[PDB]
Amino acid sequence: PSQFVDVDTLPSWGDSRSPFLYNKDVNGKVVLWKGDVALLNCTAIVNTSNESLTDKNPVSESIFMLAGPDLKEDLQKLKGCRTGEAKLTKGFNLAARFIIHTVGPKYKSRYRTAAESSLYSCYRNVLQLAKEQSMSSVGFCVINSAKRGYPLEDATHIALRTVRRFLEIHGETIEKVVFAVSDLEEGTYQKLLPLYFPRSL
Repeated sequence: PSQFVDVDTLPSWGDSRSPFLYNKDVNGKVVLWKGDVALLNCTAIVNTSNESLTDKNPVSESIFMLAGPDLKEDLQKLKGCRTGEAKLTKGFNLAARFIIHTVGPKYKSRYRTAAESSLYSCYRNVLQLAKEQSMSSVGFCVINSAKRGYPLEDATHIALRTVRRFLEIHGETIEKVVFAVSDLEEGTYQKLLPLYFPRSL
């Protein structure tokens, strides 16, 4: 039997007071899934890391384990990744063709505008890469790691708003965006999805 999670089997948000208008087409591309992003057969899955690409966190731990050691050669070639930027590697043993590696900000209240700008750039640059590579699906992890301390609800507004706006303009080439969540984040995503992706008219 297969060792991965098929994005085709996952129910879409379009199956289940905001400024955003109902948009059936965009809603059909969004998926909320509680599970380990590393299992997904999306074109690319997203790894969240530090500037040296050596961060130990639950997302990276699964991804590195499932990709295997051939990843380390690809990874050194990159020579880090700056806060807010995204970088492509092959997926090696992962079900996904690519990994997009990115680095969220270490959140500090005194740098709140900078943290917002950096997190926004993470999501924007992942999506930029996906468009550039003509990818049909992207599996997002929660880019804000618990250890970097971004307030979860604020972070989730940025994630959903950015994907909404990108899908409105550049959606046609993309079939699915999956927000892979753990129990920690699911409720907040469930809470906010209706605001960025209203279901009724």
